[PDB]
Amino acid sequence: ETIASELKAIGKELEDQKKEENIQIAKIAKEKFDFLSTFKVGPYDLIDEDIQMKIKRTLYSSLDYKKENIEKLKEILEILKKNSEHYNIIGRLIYHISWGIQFQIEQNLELIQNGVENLSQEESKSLLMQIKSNLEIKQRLKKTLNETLKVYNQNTQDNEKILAEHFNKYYKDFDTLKPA
Amino acid sequence: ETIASELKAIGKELEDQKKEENIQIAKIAKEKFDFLSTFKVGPYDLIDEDIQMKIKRTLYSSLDYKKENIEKLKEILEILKKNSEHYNIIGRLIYHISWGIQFQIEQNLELIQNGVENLSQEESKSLLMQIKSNLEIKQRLKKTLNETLKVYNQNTQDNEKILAEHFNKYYKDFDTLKPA
Repeated sequence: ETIASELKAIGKELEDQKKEENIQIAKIAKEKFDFLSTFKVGPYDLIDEDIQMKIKRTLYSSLDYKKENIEKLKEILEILKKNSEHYNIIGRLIYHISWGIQFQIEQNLELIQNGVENLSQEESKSLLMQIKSNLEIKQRLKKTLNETLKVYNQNTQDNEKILAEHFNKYYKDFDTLKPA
Repeated sequence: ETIASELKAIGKELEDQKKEENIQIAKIAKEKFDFLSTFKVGPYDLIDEDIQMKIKRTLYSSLDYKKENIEKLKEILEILKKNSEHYNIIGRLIYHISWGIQFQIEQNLELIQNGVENLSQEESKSLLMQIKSNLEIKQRLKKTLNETLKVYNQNTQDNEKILAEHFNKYYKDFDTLKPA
């Protein structure tokens, strides 16, 4: 106390975030653009529903459950998936970060659900700090995926510009063609 | 004579080219990757079978009837089609150049089929020159589409490189994320 009051309030906050994401994720599954349900890094990779749920929670939250952004992320991952050298860095985002955050959050929610009374003044202090660090990461990631989408959108746009300048250079007439 | 011998020979050559392209085009329609059959520049554009045939002859010849290249051209045109500002330059390639070449070739084949005897020494000289100029253009274009495909392949490759360096920069760990 009053860390016990702070913890119960931040626990209720996290449980609300979880309830709204459960609803928002359910609609994406019906609207049939839940790519993470079928997403494999390698080819012969097995998919666990519980692990995927946590990944969906992180990735669809950071993209504000927007179909446009969710599809664009699918496209980005599909591009990198082509080269087996990118398999590790995809896993860093999908597992270590996206699943990792939710895994820590579940553990933190459980300590609150178990009872804040069963925790010492030092344990209570650390739990509040940990929750705040995880919530900060959940935002850090959101701001990173935004930059990722900006990088992908910029490249798409640049490709159109380059193709257009090439077309205007060479296809103006018969005389603008490359020599035989 | 012997321009009459040269013309009858170059006419037979053009008729063989036409016969082999007719076969090669027929197989593309069976293997269901003949995008030009359904290709519109604008949205409400009407498609003429005879005009399209000539476009198919030029474009599928230049790409050596390769499915990979034919699909890549479809992708390039689809990208530029998004902006109405690129509608004119697409038409320069599709109609003025691709249909235009075949239209001139048909006229040249007809003058040979009509009879080289019904042509003066000056008309015979000009027809041979014209045929050679058109055959040179058919090569000029082939060497341009090759560069077009190289530009598109380079852009695709550059996009993979950029996305990879972005991923390794920001998704290495939790600490490599963008701070708030």
